[PDB]
Amino acid sequence: MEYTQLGRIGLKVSRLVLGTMNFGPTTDEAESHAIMDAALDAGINFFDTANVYGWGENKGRTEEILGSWFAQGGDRRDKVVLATKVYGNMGLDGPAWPNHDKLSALNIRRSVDASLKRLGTDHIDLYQFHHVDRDTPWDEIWQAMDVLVRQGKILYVGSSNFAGWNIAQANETAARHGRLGLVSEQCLYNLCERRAEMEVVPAAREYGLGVIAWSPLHGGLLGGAIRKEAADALKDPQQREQIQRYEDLLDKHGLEPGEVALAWLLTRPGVTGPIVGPRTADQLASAVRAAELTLTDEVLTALDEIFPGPGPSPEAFAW
Amino acid sequence: MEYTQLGRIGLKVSRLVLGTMNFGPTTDEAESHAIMDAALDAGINFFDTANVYGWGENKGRTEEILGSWFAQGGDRRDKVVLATKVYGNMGLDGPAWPNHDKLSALNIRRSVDASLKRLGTDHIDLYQFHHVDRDTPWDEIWQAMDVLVRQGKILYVGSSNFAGWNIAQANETAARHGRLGLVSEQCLYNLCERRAEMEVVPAAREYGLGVIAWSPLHGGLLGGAIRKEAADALKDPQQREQIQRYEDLLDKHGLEPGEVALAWLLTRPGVTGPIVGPRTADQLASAVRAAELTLTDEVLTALDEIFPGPGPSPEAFAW
Amino acid sequence: MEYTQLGRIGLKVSRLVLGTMNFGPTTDEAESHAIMDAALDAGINFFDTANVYGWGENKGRTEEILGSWFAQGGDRRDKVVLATKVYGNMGLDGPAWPNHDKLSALNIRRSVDASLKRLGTDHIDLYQFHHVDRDTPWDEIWQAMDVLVRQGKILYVGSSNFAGWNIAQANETAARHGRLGLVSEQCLYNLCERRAEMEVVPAAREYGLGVIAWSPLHGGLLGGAIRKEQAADALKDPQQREQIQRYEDLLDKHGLEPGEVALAWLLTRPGVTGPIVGPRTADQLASAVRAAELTLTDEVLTALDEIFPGPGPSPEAFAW
Amino acid sequence: MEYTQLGRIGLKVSRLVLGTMNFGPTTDEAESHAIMDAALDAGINFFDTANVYGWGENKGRTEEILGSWFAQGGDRRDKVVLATKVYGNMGLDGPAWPNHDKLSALNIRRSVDASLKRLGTDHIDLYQFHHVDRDTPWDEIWQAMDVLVRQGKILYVGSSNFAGWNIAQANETAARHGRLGLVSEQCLYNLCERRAEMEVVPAAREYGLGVIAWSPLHGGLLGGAIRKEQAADALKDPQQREQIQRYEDLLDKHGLEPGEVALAWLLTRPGVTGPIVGPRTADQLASAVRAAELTLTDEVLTALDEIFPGPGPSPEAFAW
Amino acid sequence: MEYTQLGRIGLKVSRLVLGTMNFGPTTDEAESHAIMDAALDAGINFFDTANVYGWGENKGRTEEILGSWFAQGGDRRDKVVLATKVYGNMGLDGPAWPNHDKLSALNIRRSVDASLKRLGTDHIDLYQFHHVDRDTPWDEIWQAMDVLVRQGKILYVGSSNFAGWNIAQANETAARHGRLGLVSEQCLYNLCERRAEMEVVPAAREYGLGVIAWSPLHGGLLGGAIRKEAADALKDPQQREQIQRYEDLLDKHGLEPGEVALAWLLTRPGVTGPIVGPRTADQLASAVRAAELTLTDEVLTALDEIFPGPGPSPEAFAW
Amino acid sequence: MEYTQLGRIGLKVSRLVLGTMNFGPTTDEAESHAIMDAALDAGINFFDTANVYGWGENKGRTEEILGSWFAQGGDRRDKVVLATKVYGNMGLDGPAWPNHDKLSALNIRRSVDASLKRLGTDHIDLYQFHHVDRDTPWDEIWQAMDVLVRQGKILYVGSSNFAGWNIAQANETAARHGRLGLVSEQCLYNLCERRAEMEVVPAAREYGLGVIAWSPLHGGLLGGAIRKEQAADALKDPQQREQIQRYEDLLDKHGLEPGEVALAWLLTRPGVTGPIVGPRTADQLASAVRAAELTLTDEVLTALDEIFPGPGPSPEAFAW
Repeated sequence: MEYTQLGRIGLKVSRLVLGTMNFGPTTDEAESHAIMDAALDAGINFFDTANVYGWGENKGRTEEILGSWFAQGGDRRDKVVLATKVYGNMGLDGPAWPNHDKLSALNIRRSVDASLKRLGTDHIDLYQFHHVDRDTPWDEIWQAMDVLVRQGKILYVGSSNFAGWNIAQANETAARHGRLGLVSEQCLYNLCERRAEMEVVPAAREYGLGVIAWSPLHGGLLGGAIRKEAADALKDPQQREQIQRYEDLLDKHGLEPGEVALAWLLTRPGVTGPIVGPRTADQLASAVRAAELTLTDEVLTALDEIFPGPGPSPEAFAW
Repeated sequence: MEYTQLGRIGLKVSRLVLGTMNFGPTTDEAESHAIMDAALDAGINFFDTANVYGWGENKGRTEEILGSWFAQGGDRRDKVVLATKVYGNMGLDGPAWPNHDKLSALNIRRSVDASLKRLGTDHIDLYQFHHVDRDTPWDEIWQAMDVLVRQGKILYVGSSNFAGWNIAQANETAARHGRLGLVSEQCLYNLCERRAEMEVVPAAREYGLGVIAWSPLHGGLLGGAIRKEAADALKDPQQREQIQRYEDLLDKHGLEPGEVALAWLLTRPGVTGPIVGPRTADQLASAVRAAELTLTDEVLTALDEIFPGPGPSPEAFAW
Repeated sequence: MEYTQLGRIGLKVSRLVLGTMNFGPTTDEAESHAIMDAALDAGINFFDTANVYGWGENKGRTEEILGSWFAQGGDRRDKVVLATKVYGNMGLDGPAWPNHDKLSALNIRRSVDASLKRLGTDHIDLYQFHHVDRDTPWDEIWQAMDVLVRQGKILYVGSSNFAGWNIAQANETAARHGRLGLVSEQCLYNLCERRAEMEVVPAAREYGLGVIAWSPLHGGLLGGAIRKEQAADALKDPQQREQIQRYEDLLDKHGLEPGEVALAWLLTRPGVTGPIVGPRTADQLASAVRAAELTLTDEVLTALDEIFPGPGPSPEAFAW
Repeated sequence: MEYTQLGRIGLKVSRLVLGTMNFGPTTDEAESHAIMDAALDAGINFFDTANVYGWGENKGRTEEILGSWFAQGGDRRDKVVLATKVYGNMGLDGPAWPNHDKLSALNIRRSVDASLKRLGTDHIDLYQFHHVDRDTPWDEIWQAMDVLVRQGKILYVGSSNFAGWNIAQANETAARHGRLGLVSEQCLYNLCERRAEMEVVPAAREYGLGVIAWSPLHGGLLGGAIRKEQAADALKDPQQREQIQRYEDLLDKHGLEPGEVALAWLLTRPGVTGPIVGPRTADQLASAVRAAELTLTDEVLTALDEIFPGPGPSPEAFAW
Repeated sequence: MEYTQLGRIGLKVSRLVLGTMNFGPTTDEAESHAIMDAALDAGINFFDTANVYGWGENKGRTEEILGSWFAQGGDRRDKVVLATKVYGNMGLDGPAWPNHDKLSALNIRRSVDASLKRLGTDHIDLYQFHHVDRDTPWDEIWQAMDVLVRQGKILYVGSSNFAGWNIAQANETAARHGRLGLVSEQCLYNLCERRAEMEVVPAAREYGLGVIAWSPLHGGLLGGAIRKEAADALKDPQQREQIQRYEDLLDKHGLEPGEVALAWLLTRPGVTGPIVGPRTADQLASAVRAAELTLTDEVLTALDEIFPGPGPSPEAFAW
Repeated sequence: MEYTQLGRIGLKVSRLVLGTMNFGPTTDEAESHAIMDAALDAGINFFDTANVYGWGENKGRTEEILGSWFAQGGDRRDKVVLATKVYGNMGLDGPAWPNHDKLSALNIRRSVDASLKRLGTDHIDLYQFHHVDRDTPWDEIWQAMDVLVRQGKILYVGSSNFAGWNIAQANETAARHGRLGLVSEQCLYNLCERRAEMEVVPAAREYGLGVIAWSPLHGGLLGGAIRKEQAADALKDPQQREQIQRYEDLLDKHGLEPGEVALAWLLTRPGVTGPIVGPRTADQLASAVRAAELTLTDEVLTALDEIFPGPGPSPEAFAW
């Protein structure tokens, strides 16, 4: 297993991040536990979840399944970097009750307390905003997070679905009073969708955040979706031809589209690694092979032809 | 129900603030509980109280009635923005024992502890000074409030009955060391009394505080006090004629004086909204209609004729 | 002559401030010079001017008259705490060309250069904002003013016609980065108009600004206006004349001059450095000097306060 | 003429910005001067230039033309908010000698001295970075710029062609030590190219920068380019011509000029101070003045938005 | 009873400070309790003690006697401003074990914990250094005190037996990071010993500290020590004549030397008031009369003749 | 010649400080110049003056004598650490005109310009406050002094006749915004007057100021005053003469000069940079040079301390 520092900080993480979103809705408690044990034995120490994972009136379940996993002992809690999230509505879907979503100090206080209980642990390692909230100022947010830090209930703060300027404003606000700022950003980044390269990844790299790519197969579409007979891209013939060129290229070189989508992300400057969400032990073994896979300059070249990136702003749209 | 951000912060509040001052002296526990339930169902999430509410040797009772309301469950505590106050003497009326009123770190420590117990909650959402105390410096006050913030016992700090310069000094002191300053000011503001417009509301707006108007009917006087046969204004014929012109104008347009007093405040720049203190469910329904009521430019114009405002300083008295 | 510190700072000033706005429109150069020499002789060291003084097409004239006064030598410049002002349109009366009034760093730069030229001096001691500009941020303003301090062109910064909250915001912003903030506020304050008490004077006292009262006789109304019917609009209102009448009558009984009393009153108010004495002749100065030696009895102060009630500090003024 | 504050600061500017890049390559000195006088007459006070303007072996010429304009007197320098730029190679076209482009403190020093000489003025009002330099730190850049502020050589600092995150990093660094940060960003923004909306315009609004739109007609494409086939590459692409065709057709129906509409549109966007009007003759100015008096209906704005969809703010633009 | 702000802070204190040093060694528990009750009824709210009070192997006893007083209820703890001290050796007299005296963060942590237990309260209102410790830096000291402040265990910090420069250095260090600095200094100050006037009281006044005078009768010597037939001053005939002139002056005007020693201190600029240590209820009544006593300019004048002060530095020794 | 750092700073100075107050009142220009050349020759690099030196109608004369000394060239200005002072009234003896003494930014500006003119130099190395001014705030004072540092007119700032708490307040205020604080305190300190030990010398040592002792022979009393009866008021008091007698007698026994011993004693005190040697002739300098080569035995130090007991540090001096 390949390890790297999470951005500028002292924390060492596996380049694969184990996503837990299938634990509950798709994978049952017992199967989830076995996959997490297999993850540890493959050397994956970095586990990502969220309070909303489980969905519907079952939001929280994924966190509970990790909770019951830790309760078995054998150093499970101790050896994992536990990441969860705050922002999402945890009541019934539809318009949230005021301050029961987003990033007010009020919502942060209630969300973390429920998360800690469901996870059956006294501390979260990495507590991440699930989305930017432009209506809450950073002196309010950092107040909330620092309370938790001084109580020993979180160690690190991270982001998800931010613009680059939000990363800068966040970390500058934090540094002003000596606080450790965001240590990571979780952004949608894959061959089909590369606009994170304009400003999100440049900012993250400037401010020493780890970059974690979610939806690394663009919702399946990069996992061989044509060979097996997301959906909206297959109807548009422009994008369909793009994936067809993709699959044809990978047949020729004898590589799995699932695996290269992940290995490609592992080559991008600033990327810590992708989130992999296996529903089974065999989907996990396949992610581990993708982490080992070396892609040639020739393949790297042709992927860029099919899947061109926009470049950094302002060059992407000006000069 | 109309919602707005409380000044610059991430907290979302109903434009009506439910005042609780009648709960105890006028309205019994059981009736108070029903009014708070009706408030929630109308979408009011912002509840205001104070340690002194109850009065006499019954100070604290209002807080206790909210305490017993929360103890019923059904997500009552969770969905309310709970505001209370510190400053007032909680012993027998007359000269307070030293440091048993005002804003010393000593009085803040003892007042919050008693408030938390009476409210049967481990945290207050918005803890407000009831009045400025010019004898306590802001490094002392912010020490006290920050202790509470870091213990998780309060989230936000607000003010009541401050001058504009006190808001500036407060928030500047707070920002110097990274602390979130005042988020709201509760001031006496209504058609009859508009001197808050000179400096209090300008300062509040400059520093991103929500503005909350108390005594919105000027102690009844704007609620149709002539038609029904505060008192001191009715004897002075100058002010009497003012209200007479008011009531006559509102007959003509077919509007309730109770309702327009509130809707007028909802039009003023910087005003979050009025505090409404119903003693019954029907007084609450009437406040909700006032929140919906649109006042015409024509009516707005004539109210300003009858009830002229002083404008901002220094223009109000110089140029 | 009574001296005091200007607020919290090390500068000592006469409790009488020499205002110069009549120099040019009313009093010519040579007569203006005589008054300024008489002010020195009486020990008044604090001279207040403005770029706009002169009026109409002659804005700048007052500054020029001080400049020609200094050009005579004789320790004049050296003895005087020279104050002037920025904010006002120095062009044709009417709407200013953009950035040719108000408190942008652009207008500050151009306004101070023209003031230094007319005053024929290399430095202003107290450079004051004539009015608040709510569209200009304090980091902008303190940038402009700190450039001037570092070049030696000004020493101290003051205000005029601010709200209390503007004073706090100014001085907090300055202090965050080591800078000396506002040292003085020049506010409208006299027996008739007392609303500076609500928040302006409280804020100034808290931040240690001197408080300088302009229009100390309320435009002549407190200077024996009724007796000298042998301000215009005030005497037409019945209720306001009533108020002045009682004033004039009370001073008759006690054998006191209305002109001196209005200034002596201000000298009793907490945090008040002193009034602006704006002379047109040698008489205003001597009158003010007599005002400053006057001791008003508690009975007279009491009666004055019944006639001329004040609002008190806010929030109590309008609430509790 | 419509005025606004430049972002959060005290400086008032016309919503039309006079761009000068045609002065020299297209329009000669005397004709350039006529346009600048016509701009004053229309109340435009905000003039934008650059050191590189002039082109090729004549880089510097535009600055010189403004300098000769100011040398005529008549309140010209005093009325104008003068903006110019640094970053660009002022030598032979081709790879610059090291530190003779970009934003090192070394190039800033030399570039500003040459600009002040060509402009025949002792100060620039708004000194702007022409492009982001990712190899120069903000403590270096703010050192260089603060030297200039303290000497009186510039008042305000602006950017051009920055990312949103560069704006935040700049202004946070400034504010940490009291300094006034960027006051304006000059970004490429028009109906055809709307990606400034993703992060640049959001960041500018948050930090209170003015937003100045350059290439407001997308290099002439939005100025009636099809009808005037009696930008080059755009008309060759079928899909893009389709887009312009619908534009021209829609404006036919409503009786509106393409040239005026492209600017009026920008005047509706949140946080946009105004477009760069770059005249070659007196016509561009008058056209822009008409653009600024235009009220576009919600129906026209709606239709424009169907033809010319924007990305919206990031992260929603590419995710949720 | 006369009340005043304690220096610049919001805390209001009686001008008499009740010293407790006799409670234990001289006055028994029960008599001490009655004196503290009489103090409350006279309006004295400000009570001073120390961990070492009790002396010998009985150090701590005085704190315990206050502890048992509070345990009776009737709002005793609530209405008192409780002051104690840290610095002194609490083991056997002689050379202290290292870090068992002075002001290391180690000694502060152990001293406060023992003090809180003996006092049977969860917080001290005013925690005072008993002496300057020039070997401990202010970043260490303020660390220690801020820990306690954020835990809610102390409110305010004060000093005792400091030089003026130590007050300045202390408060400047505190303000640098937003912390409330020293609020009071307890110094030896009385008619016989006025060198506190050189720099200690000037500094205290500049930095808004209350000034509290200990040994206000110079160890008895100003309490009519000649009439009744400290001791070392009576043998020196120079000082003896000084007190003789004192007693003769006070016979003439018909005043008690005990009472004027205290009233004189209440006239000095910057002085909050004296510490009074009654051993009986009647010594307390006498202190209360001294607080009421007005001294004439004539008497003030002659006291200054007999007991000249050195003036401020540098004028006291240069110009 | 013995050298040391001035307190915590990088400046090296002779342990003997050349005081110049006799230059003018006692010693004329030409003789003054000879002493200053002899000081250089002995390796004394630290020269102390004041604006007020000269006395009465001749205040400024000492500064002028140094100026004419420097005008001779020969590396004189370059070799010397030049110190002078501000605070004192430079006008007619009597109550100063307001702001013409003390430490307002106004008096600092005027006082330094006049000092630079009389000294015929463009910079002062160590500019010292002659006395504490309790009515002037440290943000005011550090403003004035930082203007001068940035223009190159002074390098270092020192004090004279401060309390310990004034030193701490000064240096804490400076350090809050990066500024170098006081580097030296000049206090009255000799065998007879030892109260600087209570708090002034402790504070200076804590903040790393040099300590310069003025009046090191207590106005001549420690210079063999009794033997040279062949300070005036001291010899009249029986108890004080007793003290000096024992001093003179003890030095007889040990074969030591009173004049040299009083200075050598100061050279032993912790934190003392050195005494002010103020010469009227070449003799004071040579005497001081001999003082600095003297080693006083522990027996002599012990006896000196019995005769001349000190207070020790406060709080122990008056309490415990």
